[PDB]
Amino acid sequence: SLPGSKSITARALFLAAAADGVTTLVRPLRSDDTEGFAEGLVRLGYRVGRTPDTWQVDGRPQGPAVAEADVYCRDGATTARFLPTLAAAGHGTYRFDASPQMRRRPLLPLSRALRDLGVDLRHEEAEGHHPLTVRAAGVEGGEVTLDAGQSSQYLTALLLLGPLTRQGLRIRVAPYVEITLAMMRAFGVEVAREGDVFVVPPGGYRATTYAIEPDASTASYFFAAAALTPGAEVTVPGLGTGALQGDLGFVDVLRRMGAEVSVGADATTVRGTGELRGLTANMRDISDTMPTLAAIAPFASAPVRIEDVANTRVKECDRLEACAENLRRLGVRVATGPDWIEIHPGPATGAQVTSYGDHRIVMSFAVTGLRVPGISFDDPGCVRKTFPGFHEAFAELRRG
Ligand SMILES: [K+]
Repeated sequence: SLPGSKSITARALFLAAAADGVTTLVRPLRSDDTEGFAEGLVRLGYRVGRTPDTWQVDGRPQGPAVAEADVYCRDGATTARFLPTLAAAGHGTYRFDASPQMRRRPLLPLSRALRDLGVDLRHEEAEGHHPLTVRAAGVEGGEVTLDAGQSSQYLTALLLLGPLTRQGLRIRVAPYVEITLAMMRAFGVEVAREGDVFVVPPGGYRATTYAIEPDASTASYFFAAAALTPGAEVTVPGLGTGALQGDLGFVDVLRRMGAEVSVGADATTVRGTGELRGLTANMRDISDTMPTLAAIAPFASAPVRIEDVANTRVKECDRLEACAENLRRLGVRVATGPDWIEIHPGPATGAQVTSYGDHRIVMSFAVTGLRVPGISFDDPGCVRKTFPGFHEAFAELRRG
């Protein structure tokens, strides 16, 4: 059972808190950040009930119940940005703080936008940082110009705030934004975009039962393992035809290679057929899964050419070069260009993978290790960047 998407869980917790009615979140990610979010909601006077499978939140359209509170945001970036936003739309006096390490991560574009919008927010130490104090009296709404051309969480916080304002928002400023808008639609709000302005209406949200998708990028490694293994089947419940995450599109590549791929309404099944046919794939819009394909290409029937992936070179490591370097260490011939990589299938020999600290390099070449004995990693712990239990889950897949 693969973990829920962190960024989808974060947005869903905000929506569950802010909506009119009782929202049920199905399979949310349980992390230290989401645990602190839930704890902060309870401190603010929201009712939060939980089982191992579902969280239940009584929405508060007018914000926190308590008139005053001290809220500790722990180490969680979502908690540190979304809870002050929720509180700012309510009515009371709220003193926020974070761990000494999280205090070092400011949120100035968001706090500047809230103050532009009339919120009495005060930074107690440096501008932009926790600790900060919100003397909340709702948000009127209207125009605001956000200067967040970097982190995506600030625009998403303002979008999520919009329906809690009295007049709506006109926010003047990416896959991340389309996911936020689709989730707001599931909670009953349509957002319109006019040029550089997002036009968000007032009137609040409608509570619902909302299932959190498993991380689809994490799912790509388990789908690939099945496509590589004749007769093996992997199903991921919660990734279906209406899925918000673009990286589910990786399975359409696996189908083109000859795997049996069934994308159902509520689940996706990949079954290996023994046929793994070479192809050219434009992976511009699913580029986080480019390494997943590079790592099974040694076993294809013909060259695998991955095109339009300039974006993979400018991650924290050049993932195009890292894939080529590791494939060559395994004995595989590889050619590269400015924005493409071409992998020529043939026998491979185990070696230590140079990860560059990149979680996707480790997870991708783990799949290669199903068929090539003696693959190890210089940095196996870097998978914790997105999936702390990856090595356990993949070991379980191997045994099955
Ligand atoms: K103002």
